Amino acid sequence: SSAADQQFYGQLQQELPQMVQQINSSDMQEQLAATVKFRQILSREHNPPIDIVIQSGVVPTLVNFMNENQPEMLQLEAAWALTNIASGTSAQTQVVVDAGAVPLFIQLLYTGSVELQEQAIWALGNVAGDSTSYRDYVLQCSAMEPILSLFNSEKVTLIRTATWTLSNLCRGKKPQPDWSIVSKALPTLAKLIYSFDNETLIDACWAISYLSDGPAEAIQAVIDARIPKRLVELLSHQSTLVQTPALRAVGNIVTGNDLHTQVVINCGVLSALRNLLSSPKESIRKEACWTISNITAGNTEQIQAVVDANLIPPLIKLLETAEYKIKKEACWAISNASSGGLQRPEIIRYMVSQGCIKPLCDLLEIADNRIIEVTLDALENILKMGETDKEARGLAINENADLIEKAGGMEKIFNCQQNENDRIYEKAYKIIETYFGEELVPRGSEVNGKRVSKTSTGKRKFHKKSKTG
Amino acid sequence: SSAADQQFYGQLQQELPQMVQQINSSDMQEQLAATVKFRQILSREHNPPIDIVIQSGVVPTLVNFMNENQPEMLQLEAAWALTNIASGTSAQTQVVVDAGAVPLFIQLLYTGSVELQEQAIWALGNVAGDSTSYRDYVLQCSAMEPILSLFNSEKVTLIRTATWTLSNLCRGKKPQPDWSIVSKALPTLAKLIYSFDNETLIDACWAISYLSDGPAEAIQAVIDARIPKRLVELLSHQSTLVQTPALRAVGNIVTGNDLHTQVVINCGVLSALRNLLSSPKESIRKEACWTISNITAGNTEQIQAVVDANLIPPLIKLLETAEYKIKKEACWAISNASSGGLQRPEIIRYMVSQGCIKPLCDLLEIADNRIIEVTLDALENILKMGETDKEARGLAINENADLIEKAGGMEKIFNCQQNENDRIYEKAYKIIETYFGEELVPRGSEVNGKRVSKTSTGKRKFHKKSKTG
Amino acid sequence: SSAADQQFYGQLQQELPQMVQQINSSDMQEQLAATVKFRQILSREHNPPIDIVIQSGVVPTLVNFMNENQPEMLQLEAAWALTNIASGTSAQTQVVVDAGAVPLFIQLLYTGSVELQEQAIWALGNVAGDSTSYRDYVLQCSAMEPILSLFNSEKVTLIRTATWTLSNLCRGKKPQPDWSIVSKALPTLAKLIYSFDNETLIDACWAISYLSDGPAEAIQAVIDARIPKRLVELLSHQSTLVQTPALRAVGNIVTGNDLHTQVVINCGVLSALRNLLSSPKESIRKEACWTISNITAGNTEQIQAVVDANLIPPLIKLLETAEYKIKKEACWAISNASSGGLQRPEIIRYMVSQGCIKPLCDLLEIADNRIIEVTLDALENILKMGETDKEARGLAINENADLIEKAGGMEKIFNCQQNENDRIYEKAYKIIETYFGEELVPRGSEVNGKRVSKTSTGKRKFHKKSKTG
Repeated sequence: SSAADQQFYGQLQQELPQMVQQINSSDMQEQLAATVKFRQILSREHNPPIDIVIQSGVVPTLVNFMNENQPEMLQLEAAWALTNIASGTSAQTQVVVDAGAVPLFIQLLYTGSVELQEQAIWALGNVAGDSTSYRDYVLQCSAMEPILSLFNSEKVTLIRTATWTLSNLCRGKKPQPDWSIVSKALPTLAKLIYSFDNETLIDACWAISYLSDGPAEAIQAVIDARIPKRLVELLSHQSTLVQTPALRAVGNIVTGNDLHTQVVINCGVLSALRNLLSSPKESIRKEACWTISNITAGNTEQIQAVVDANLIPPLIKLLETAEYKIKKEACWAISNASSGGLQRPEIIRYMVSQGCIKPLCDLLEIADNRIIEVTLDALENILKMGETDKEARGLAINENADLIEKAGGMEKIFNCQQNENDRIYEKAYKIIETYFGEELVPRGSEVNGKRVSKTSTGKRKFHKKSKTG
Repeated sequence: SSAADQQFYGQLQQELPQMVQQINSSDMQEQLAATVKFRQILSREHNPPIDIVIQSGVVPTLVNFMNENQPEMLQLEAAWALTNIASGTSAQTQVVVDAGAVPLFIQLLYTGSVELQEQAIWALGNVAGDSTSYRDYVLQCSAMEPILSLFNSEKVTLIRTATWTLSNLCRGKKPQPDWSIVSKALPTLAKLIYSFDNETLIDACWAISYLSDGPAEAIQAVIDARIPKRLVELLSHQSTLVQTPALRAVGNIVTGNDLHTQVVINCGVLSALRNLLSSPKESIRKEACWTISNITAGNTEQIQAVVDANLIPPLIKLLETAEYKIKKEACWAISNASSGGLQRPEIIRYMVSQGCIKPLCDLLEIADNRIIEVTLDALENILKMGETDKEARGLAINENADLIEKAGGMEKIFNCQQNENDRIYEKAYKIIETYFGEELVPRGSEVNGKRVSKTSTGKRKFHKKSKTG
Repeated sequence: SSAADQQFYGQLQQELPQMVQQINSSDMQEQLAATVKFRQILSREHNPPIDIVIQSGVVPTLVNFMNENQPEMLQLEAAWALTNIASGTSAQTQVVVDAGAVPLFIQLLYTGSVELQEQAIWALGNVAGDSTSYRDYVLQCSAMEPILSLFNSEKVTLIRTATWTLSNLCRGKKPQPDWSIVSKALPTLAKLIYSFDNETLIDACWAISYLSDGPAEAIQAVIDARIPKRLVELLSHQSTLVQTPALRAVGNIVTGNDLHTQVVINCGVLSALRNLLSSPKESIRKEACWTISNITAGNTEQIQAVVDANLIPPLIKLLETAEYKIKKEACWAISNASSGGLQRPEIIRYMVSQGCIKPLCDLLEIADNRIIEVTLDALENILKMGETDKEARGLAINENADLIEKAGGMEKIFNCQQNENDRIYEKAYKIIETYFGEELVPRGSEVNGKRVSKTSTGKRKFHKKSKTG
């Protein structure tokens, strides 16, 4: 702590008693000069003395200064002080809500000027931002409709500020906001993602990411408001601060059913995801793969469209060479594709074509047990495709079984039989028993109690030689 | 891919249509010149264009060129082309078997000359090598007896080639080859391990390694053919390419009962194993320890013979300082010896003499849970030997318990009580409870809910001092 | 082995037969000169030839030389030889006890001079030190009362030697010594911790550490003998060789109930523990934290006294930056304090004040599963305190929940849900479900089989901004 900070706190403690007496004067100017000093110390860019101001007893006074009858200069200074107390911890925000401030903020939305409207909508964002409890209380005193009508303003800083506040009102999942109040905001936010103000864009996107993070009826309401096509367009915005909330909202939509998913596909989301796989920022690449995995969990057509978009090769590259955070998402995408791909085998053949098999087995050795199971399940589907393809063509061999051995991947599957987790073990066993059965036959007589080993590892190499000369 | 490869494939696509027309001519020379070009492109040392030749439709023609009535020059060129298609993938090998080639190969064994015999036996090795399915089909068309009678040849390249083919016919475990057909080969292979041709030796050994990798009746049939004594002699062959299949076959024999095991012991296998423990190649050392562990799982006499051969000290060295792959085999050998060694304690006393106790405990901390259990089981037997020795002599202490503490090994046992696996935990507990019970008594009062610790680690050092002066 | 060692063993084997004949002579001088040589070779500072002397058959002779009728010079030389044989292994000690030596040692305590008393009490320490079996046998031949009466000596080397022997008689836990015999020693040891001889101090402390390592009745007997106040004083002895057995004995006392614990608190042990937290030797710091954890497992007053002693900050430092051995003890101390601290929340508030929350979560990722559970349990109590504090004050938020998220600690708790151990998993789950429930709500629709992720990790940062200008 700087010398200025220490000497500031020395000053304030010595000069707070007069400030408290000055804000209590009958002279309206005294009230105002005192309220300005309280606002200035609370506007301190670093370490506002919020708690010192609270225990001085003046928060009820400042809330009264927001009254109907009070001069606008005073309502604004007091609301700005109260805004900053409310930006602090939850306990500091409670002194403001318990003194009655929230209904007076809401009043200022009607009667204040553009500057008063800005301040009161900002304070309400700090209150709503604090907790689900305060967010709902703000909604419970009917803030929504006066907030919406502020968007027929054209002051940019006012719309910028109410957009941020709007996002705190939609934000939260346990519990969620009341849907019949926050849904009213969707026609406004649908227009706000066409703003040219970047900060307005950002908060509009976040607010839509929160509203779409809900059940089917929430996702449908977002599709009905014709929001998805512009969200997909913003996936190509040049700033990641827009990319991120937009990607998140699109990801939420594809947690829906196949109708929800097909909407974002028809507006071109697969092309956007492709180019987000090369984002310089790792959480974008991670979020993109997660999104894609929600799509490859859909229809064979929607799998086919993922393939048509040339998303298979980039997904393999990441699964091979990306940080574990992303590898685990790339594996979910390929494993979901493997699953639904059973009904159109050619999807699995193209995937095996592109070399998915070795990166799948490579990750069995470094993955947590959830990803091991998704990974085993992908290889199992690949083996399943191989076996029905084998019977169809009369083959003597499962060609995918052969590809999984030739990539080193079978001992890795075999070795996941040594897993504490019974699910893993039972799954790994059934893959070996079904497509690599020779690996479970002991090396000699099996009735003398001698060693049981997988027909010992130093097996002969190659079994077919061509005649070169 | 080289410029030559690309320009080759450009050439072939442009000049394949005439080759196809030339092989279909009525003029026998045309047939032959065309068949020679198909053979030459398929004899390409790298990347034979097998699939291009298959989809050209000529495999039925080449199979017909192997007919009874056809000139030998043509049967040979066609069989050599078909040999090389059959050396490819399983799907490429199917085009050859589904066109009828295998019974005509077998025919060529009777009617062909020495060069035709060579080619057809080679093609049959590629077919048999492909899969159990094709191996059995080859056996199912009665190839075995015409193949055997080729060994009254004395062309070295013919015997070399049929020996390799023979090994593919015996090879495979799920399912195994028909035993009443492949057993017919054992009198021949018994003579073939006395060949001076190294490549014939190698394949003879591999074939015997496959036939002996079977139930008791297979192992007995190998002993009856007087094969074991020469297999043990080849353990000292100067090349590891002979050492390896021979060691594997001997290892298979000692998965039998005590009678099977005693045969290889009487022919001097313990001396051979000793000198294979110092093999410069790590898979030999690993296979040797595994072999020995099958022996130390036998009689007290067979344990006694392992000790008599001075195999204990080298097994301890490896268990101490070898790669985990080998350490785990050395531990199985010592742990099996510990188990049967109970009936003649002096075996366990000599083993403890040589310092087996510390390397056993050292590995408890780095082993998978299968090796931990074998390792705990060895130490348990060592403690069991100590306790019956203790009662016999009137001792106040289990001297082996004392040796296991003095080597740091008891806290390692104690700490395996923190094992996810109940078997481990339950086993480790019973060792501590039975031979280190003080380790389970809490440090003070046990009824006040205070801390429970193993009479805290900073115990006093030494408890008996000698009077020096 | 030196040239001297080899040439010594060459000499002894050649010259042992006459020594054996010389010790059997009728001439008393011959007996004595022979007994002196046997004593000198057995007093060898390194590698006494104990076993060679045993198998020579002379141990019965040397035991007879301790008889009533024998000259004192001879009893002393023979007892000193027998002392050194008894300092060896348990099997070597048995030859001495089975020849009758122990009752003659005890006799020499009555009839010998000060030098004979020294020797026989030393030999008895070697016998008692060997095993519980021999320790009890020594007690069973009524050694205790003649040993105690040696402490009215004032020869320092005699008291030094009998103090060490006394500690071997009390030492041992499975089984323990007979309590109605070793308790007789407590009035003597209470005086012996006021000795100025450091070596007497050390063994007195160890002996008391063994006697106090017993049930409640043992701990009470130590408190009744007014031993605790001097043990706490010796915690500030300048040598760690006194610190260690004294700390151990004090630790044993606080495994008692609250009355036992309050005794060491009233004699100032908290100040001593504080300064032992900075001991340069790591086992002292470890033992000190363990001790403290037995105290923080007591009353709210005894927790309050730990806090009053300013032991909280040093315990956090270690939990943060000490070796895992000590971190695990510091965590037990803070977690016990957290538990009983529920009945006086201000203890938990001061602890959270000092920054215990981040070091607690930091260790969830590197701890074995016992320490993870103690650690989770501490955080759970901290969250429990937060929640009853929350309801009391009307807060919208659990401030401790907020502190645990802001320290990175919630994903660590969340991630311990991926634990093989059901206890861990079930505990970690209930913390998340109860105080971080939003973390278990999936990111979108939950009925379409899409991905289930914790409302994806790339959540927005901050949610309340202050108006700076």
